[PDB]
Amino acid sequence: EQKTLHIYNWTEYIAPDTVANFEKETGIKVVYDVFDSNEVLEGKLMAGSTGFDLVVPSAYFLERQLTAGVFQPLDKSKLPEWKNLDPELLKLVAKHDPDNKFAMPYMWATTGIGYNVDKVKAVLGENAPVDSWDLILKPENLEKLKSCGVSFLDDPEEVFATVLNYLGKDPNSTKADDYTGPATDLLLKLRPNIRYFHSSQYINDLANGDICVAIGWAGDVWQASNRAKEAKNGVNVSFSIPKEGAMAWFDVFAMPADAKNKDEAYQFLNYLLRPDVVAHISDHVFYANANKAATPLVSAEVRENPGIYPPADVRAKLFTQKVQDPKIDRVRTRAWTKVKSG
Ligand SMILES: [Cl-]
Repeated sequence: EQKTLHIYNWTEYIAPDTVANFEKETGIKVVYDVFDSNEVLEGKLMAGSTGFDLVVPSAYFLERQLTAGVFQPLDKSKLPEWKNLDPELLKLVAKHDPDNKFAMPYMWATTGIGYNVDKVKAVLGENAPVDSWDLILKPENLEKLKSCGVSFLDDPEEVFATVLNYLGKDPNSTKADDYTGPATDLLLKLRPNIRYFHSSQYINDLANGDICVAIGWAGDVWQASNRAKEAKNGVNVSFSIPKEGAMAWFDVFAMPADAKNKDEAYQFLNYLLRPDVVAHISDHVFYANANKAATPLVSAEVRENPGIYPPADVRAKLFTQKVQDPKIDRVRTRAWTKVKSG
């Protein structure tokens, strides 16, 4: 009569005592495993027989697998606190997961600009355009910021979509020439001023003062900012969702089709739906959760931060990723190699 539950989630994406609290309440043995690379997660899910009862993919990946039999539909009768989830956010996630059949939204954020407040102002002045992609996508600005250090993500899907939106095009353009032409043109003009393309080095580099501007995931940047504060190192890190808009994305809990410990998994999911549980997570990880009942319980410093919980005018400028034809996938990979070579 041992009860067990196997979970696979991102690093830095739960509160330190969430699992311990759940174990004390339920008597379930939780085996909590972490990944730091989306490629690692998706490769395991596609191979199957992962041994996980719960996993945390992107809503975008879930869309790609809706007919592949990777996941199983969630039994809402075992999730009595489902009503706490924000219907407005559920509708957006339903673009990827019709009728919210497979996924329980967990946390969500944007891809924006993380930056060192003091260094940016030293280089570009007090009126530096921190509210705009101009800060890092105007070559004249990036040339000045080069010495204090510029990082881009190593993700052509996010970066091309960001550049296309900045150029006034469909962020999800289906036209190959938009990628190989104007988007690559701008990226090649910026390239000489970019120190590196990497998925995670920018977090600690922002916190320690080694880079001054980065394309980054909001909550990871806010984590860096908090780490700098705790270190009492004088580094002031902030984050901007720029005025031209930005990519929004949603991390979700889902259940592999071969999950064994289904009752325990639903217990954990409904535990996450308790307002104080997920509010406590957001307090620790600096990400907005999808639970509207939880918002008033989140610490004021987090819920009042419009780069974590953006208001309606900002949300209306955000775009989400669409699935492309594989021809466009290959275009993006080829063009990204060209960009990075310079
Ligand atoms: Cl997503």
